[PDB]
Amino acid sequence: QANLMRLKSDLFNRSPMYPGPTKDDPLTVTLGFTLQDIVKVDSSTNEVDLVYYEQQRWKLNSLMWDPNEYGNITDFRTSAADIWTPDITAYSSTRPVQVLSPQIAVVTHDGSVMFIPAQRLSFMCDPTGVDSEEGVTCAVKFGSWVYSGFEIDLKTDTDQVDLSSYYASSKYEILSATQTRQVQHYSCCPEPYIDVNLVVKFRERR
Amino acid sequence: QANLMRLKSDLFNRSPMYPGPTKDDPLTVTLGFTLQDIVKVDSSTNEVDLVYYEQQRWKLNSLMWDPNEYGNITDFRTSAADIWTPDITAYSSTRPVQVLSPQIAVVTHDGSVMFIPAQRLSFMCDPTGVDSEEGVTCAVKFGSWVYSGFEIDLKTDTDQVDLSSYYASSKYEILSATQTRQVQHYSCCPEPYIDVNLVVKFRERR
Amino acid sequence: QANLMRLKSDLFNRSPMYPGPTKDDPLTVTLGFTLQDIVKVDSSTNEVDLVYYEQQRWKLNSLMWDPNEYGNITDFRTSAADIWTPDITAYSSTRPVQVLSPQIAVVTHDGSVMFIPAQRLSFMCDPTGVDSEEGVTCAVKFGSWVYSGFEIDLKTDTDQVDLSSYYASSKYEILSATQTRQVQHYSCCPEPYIDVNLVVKFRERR
Amino acid sequence: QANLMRLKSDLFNRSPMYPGPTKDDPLTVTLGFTLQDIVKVDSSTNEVDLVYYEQQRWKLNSLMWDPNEYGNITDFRTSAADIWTPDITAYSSTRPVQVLSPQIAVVTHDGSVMFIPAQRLSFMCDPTGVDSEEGVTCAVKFGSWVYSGFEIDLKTDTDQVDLSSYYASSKYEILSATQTRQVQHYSCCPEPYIDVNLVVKFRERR
Amino acid sequence: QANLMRLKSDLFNRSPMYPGPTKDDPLTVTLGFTLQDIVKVDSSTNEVDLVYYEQQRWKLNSLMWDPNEYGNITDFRTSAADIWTPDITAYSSTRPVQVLSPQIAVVTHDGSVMFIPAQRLSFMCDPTGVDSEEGVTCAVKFGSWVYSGFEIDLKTDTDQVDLSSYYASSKYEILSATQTRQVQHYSCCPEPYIDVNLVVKFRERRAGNGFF
Ligand SMILES: *[C@@H]1O[C@H](CO)[C@@H](O)[C@H](O)[C@H]1NC(C)=O
Ligand SMILES: *[C@@H]1O[C@H](CO)[C@@H](O)[C@H](O)[C@H]1NC(C)=O
Ligand SMILES: *[C@@H]1O[C@H](CO)[C@@H](O)[C@H](O)[C@H]1NC(C)=O
Ligand SMILES: *[C@@H]1O[C@H](CO)[C@@H](O)[C@H](O)[C@H]1NC(C)=O
Ligand SMILES: *[C@@H]1O[C@H](CO)[C@@H](O)[C@H](O)[C@H]1NC(C)=O
Ligand SMILES: CN1CCC[C@H]1c1cccnc1
Ligand SMILES: CN1CCC[C@H]1c1cccnc1
Ligand SMILES: CN1CCC[C@H]1c1cccnc1
Ligand SMILES: CN1CCC[C@H]1c1cccnc1
Ligand SMILES: CN1CCC[C@H]1c1cccnc1
Repeated sequence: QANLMRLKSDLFNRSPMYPGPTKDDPLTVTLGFTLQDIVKVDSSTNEVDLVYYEQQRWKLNSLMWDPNEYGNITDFRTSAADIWTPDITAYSSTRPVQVLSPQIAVVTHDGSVMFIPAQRLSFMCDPTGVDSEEGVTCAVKFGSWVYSGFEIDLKTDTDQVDLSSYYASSKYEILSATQTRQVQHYSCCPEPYIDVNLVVKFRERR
Repeated sequence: QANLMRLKSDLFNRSPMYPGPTKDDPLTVTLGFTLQDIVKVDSSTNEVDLVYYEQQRWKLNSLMWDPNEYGNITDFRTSAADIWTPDITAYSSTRPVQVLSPQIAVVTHDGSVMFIPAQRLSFMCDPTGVDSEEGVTCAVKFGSWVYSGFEIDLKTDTDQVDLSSYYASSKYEILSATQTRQVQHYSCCPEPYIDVNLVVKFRERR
Repeated sequence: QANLMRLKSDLFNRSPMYPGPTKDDPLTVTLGFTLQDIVKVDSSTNEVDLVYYEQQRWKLNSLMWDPNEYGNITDFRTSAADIWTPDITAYSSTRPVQVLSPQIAVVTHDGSVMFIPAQRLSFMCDPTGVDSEEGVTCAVKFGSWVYSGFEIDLKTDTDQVDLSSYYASSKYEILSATQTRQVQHYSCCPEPYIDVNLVVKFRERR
Repeated sequence: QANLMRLKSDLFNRSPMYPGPTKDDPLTVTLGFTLQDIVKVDSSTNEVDLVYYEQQRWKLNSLMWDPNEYGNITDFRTSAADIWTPDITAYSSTRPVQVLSPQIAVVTHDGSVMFIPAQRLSFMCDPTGVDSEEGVTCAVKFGSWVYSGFEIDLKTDTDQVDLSSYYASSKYEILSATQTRQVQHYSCCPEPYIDVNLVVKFRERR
Repeated sequence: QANLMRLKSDLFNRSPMYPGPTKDDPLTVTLGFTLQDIVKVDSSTNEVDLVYYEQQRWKLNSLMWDPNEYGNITDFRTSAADIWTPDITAYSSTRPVQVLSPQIAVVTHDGSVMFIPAQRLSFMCDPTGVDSEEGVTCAVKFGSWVYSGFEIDLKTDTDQVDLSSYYASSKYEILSATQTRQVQHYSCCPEPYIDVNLVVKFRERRAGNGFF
């Protein structure tokens, strides 16, 4: 307990908080999705509800320490409010995202952070034809709302969404699910913004 | 990180917070809407639900800095709680607005701020006839709740609402969408209040 | 900005906050309602939903200043959390009131405050007969929850509810709407409590 | 204002906050219910919704003062966050309780506190037969969640629930309503725990 | 009041807060469920809603005191925000858990804590066949979201869920309910994570219907 308390005090109580990335100190966030359930479709509003968890990974020099100086501590858990976290946002949500897991991240001695929020999302999706053999395809982009590609870049480790925890008795079966880096431009701003496009093809289970 | 931390400390930790505009130091806020979806209509209550984002821009002398003195930083992202923001309010809402994006603004060295909240709004609108060829027209005014035209003026850069991100598979198609500065008077107060009137004509998609 | 910052610091950062009215220092709050919409009726639960705004006015000696000493500032806007506000409560609500406007008040140099919260209220009301020519009458009392008439008195400037912003395409039309001071007694307490009784007669629009 | 400010500063800013009752310093809380409305019954889930207010009374030596020393102040209103309040909990709720009144208590010079929260509660209740002459009976226990009878005792002043403000046009009429102290054990804990059992018999209004 | 105020000040205002368990100082949390009601089933979304309370118990050396030095105080109630609490999470929830009881724990002089949150949970469960005699079986895992088995272990005192407070007029009757420690692995992480698997068999309360 003593060494960890000392480590946390040194990382968090001495300097001002990390002010986020800049054009001079850009950051790459690795994203990956684990899809748990397509919980419902609303054919009267063209909204669909997903439950998933989103693995986020990034690295900051300001979170580095030498384990020798702190009783061989190589990592620790801490409230996400203690650290900067990326503002990864769904671009076609129709309701605020609901948080289904504790807001706690794991920080490692090399300055790397792992944060894996479980979420329920309602997003824009037309489910007409979901009861057919061909099913339907829907898509939602996830990216920083406020940081361009000059401050936050994104990547995935694989373009295949993890389906190994998908609910076996869901009303919907997944035909395919991919997660792919894209570049986009917006009216507000001349700079490219980066997103990961989650594309899910599904149909009613036989 | 170092120069930005120094800049933020200088802008925010030395003076009291900006106390908002006054008759002596008035402020002009530029508004623009990007309409993403008419998500639903409730013909039993005459309420309609929109998802959009609202670009807000204003300029304060108290947020100016010389980039030379701060490692050539020309802008930065910061929590909207760190700065004053205008109290732009829908005048015919029937529920609290739901926030769909992070509360983070971009501040630029000339003292200009850009803040772009994504919102879901339920407002007063009679959808009778939406299933016809002619469709229906609805309107909602956005403006300061508490500041008259002597403290906050509004403008738009264009009268045309941005429809380039409108959801292509929405239940409703947009026939027209405009955003227009207006002056209004209220029983409480002799002074003019300024709003931007969002006027949307829509119908059920064919 | 400078003079206002100085004024706010002098009013709020020197003394403890105003502790509310007392039997020795009683307060009169002026109330007035502006009815915007009867949004829905639920005939299965006898609940009706109103959207309105409630103009509240009171005066404190502790909020007085001389404009000469503060750059001719005669009024200012400030967060309602900076000041004491009266605990005006609907007596037959069935849900928490939903807040539809920013929590910001206007303070004037004579010590007077104006605070105008927009609200959506569900309250107890039997709508049986609303679809007839005669319509139905409903009523809800607004008053302090915790302060008797010895600490908070209420008045209205007029007994006529302001209907000039009533939604023209509402499902319901207003036949009459009055706001009237009353005295009431409760089992807990021997002292009179004051309320303003909002009485609305309405029917389904032709 | 001056004397009250001084009294509040002396009661609240000098000592640490009251840490709650103990086996050495136990407390008796007096409870009483005022039933306003049975708002709805859900026969598909066996949940019923009540609106009531709950009068709570207790006495602390640490809230005593001599009125002579404080300009003859015999009582005052204060935010419930300034004081300890008992953790009175419904034992068969199905949703979080909704708060319908301001969180403000009245403290009197003898150290007694009166706090009267208005609440909407959904609780477990089978309404089958409510449309008959005999009606149905339902019950819910209210008590401390965490303090045994050695720290918190409860009493009522009467076993009759106050029905004098019951909504006259409710869908349901009340045949009887009682509030009765009970002692229980729970598997977690060896000590007796005290509750007040609210028993309501009702039927659909003729 | 005086001795307790002194005890709380000594436990909470002198050191930094307990930073949670570590591989060097692991912690075992005991869990047990008391099922109060299956409030509803949604056959169109395969979601079911439970109301229960979850007894959590753990022990920290940093919460120990000598009762002799504090007026013979052997335990006290305190806000759960004053102490570290384990991040026990349902693994197949479809909505945020709703809290139905005050967030207050009981701390005892040996450093043991008891915290018993009442909760309403919506979780993934197919109720097809609930209206039959055999009923349906559903399951939900509860465990730390972020701590592996090297930092947080779990146990139960019994594998039988407490059903003695189950609502007698519920729409659903419980046939059986068990709570069992399990080990699981996740894609993110090589380390084992521990959960307690809550398995409930239930059916509609129907006529005065027999269990065969
Ligand atoms: C940490 O690692 C060093 C180097 O191997 C070892 O000698 C020491 O015993 C360890 N210290 C602790 C506190 O585990
Ligand atoms: C700012 O720009 C100048 C060149 O235009 C460069 O020499 C200087 O090093 C820059 N400052 C920093 C901190 O990078
Ligand atoms: C206040 O009003 C007086 C009288 O007109 C004027 O001379 C003075 O300049 C004003 N003060 C400021 C700070 O504008
Ligand atoms: C309090 O009451 C005493 C007794 O009559 C009186 O003499 C004193 O002036 C009072 N003080 C105030 C502030 O009312
Ligand atoms: C504490 O315990 C001792 C031993 O039983 C007893 O004599 C004393 O009165 C107790 N109470 C205190 C210290 O308040
Ligand atoms: C890329 N974002 C999404 C839409 C607007 C844009 C943006 C840019 C800067 C600050 N806020 C929002
Ligand atoms: C312009 N607002 C709209 C209606 C009330 C008015 C207002 C004015 C001052 C303070 N609050 C609200
Ligand atoms: C006037 N209110 C309505 C009924 C209870 C009463 C009251 C009085 C004092 C403190 N809280 C509530
Ligand atoms: C008396 N309560 C009701 C059920 C559990 C119990 C309890 C006791 C101590 C801390 N939390 C809950
Ligand atoms: C065991 N957890 C649940 C799924 C991912 C994993 C995890 C690990 C670290 C931080 N958050 C979540």
